[PDB]
Amino acid sequence: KVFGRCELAAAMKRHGLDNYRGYSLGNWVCAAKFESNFNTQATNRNTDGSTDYGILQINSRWWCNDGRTPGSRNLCNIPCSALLSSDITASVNCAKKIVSDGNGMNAWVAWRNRCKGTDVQAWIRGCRL
Ligand SMILES: [Cl-]
Ligand SMILES: [Cl-]
Ligand SMILES: [Cl-]
Ligand SMILES: [Cl-]
Ligand SMILES: [Cl-]
Ligand SMILES: [Cl-]
Ligand SMILES: [Cl-]
Ligand code: NA
Repeated sequence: KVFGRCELAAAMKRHGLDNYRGYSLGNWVCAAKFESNFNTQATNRNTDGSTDYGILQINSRWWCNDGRTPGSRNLCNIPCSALLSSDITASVNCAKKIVSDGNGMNAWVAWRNRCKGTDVQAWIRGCRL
């Protein structure tokens, strides 16, 4: 599914991400924008053989099992395919663990380089919610 900007904001809020670990909804929308362009089915291979999955591009090196990332962990206890669903529940639950892990939203390199410190409220501007 390719979400609309407000549609995703609404789904994120419904799944309790709005202000989770102090990160406003616009942070999460901005992260999803630059990670996946709002496409639940986004996958991208990393140089090291791991793969990033879904709306928030969660990496198989740590967080999910794809069966082809030697030496990786699966800390969200989920197949990486579950992170590609049109329903964002699994991606949200896993993102919640990632953002609690110590470095906050810096875990998402696109959030660090493209969202951090910016006017992230623009991402939810005009959304009913
Ligand atoms: Cl947009
Ligand atoms: Cl915001
Ligand atoms: Cl693996
Ligand atoms: Cl699995
Ligand atoms: Cl959803
Ligand atoms: Cl933080
Ligand atoms: Cl709206
Ligand atoms: Na893994």
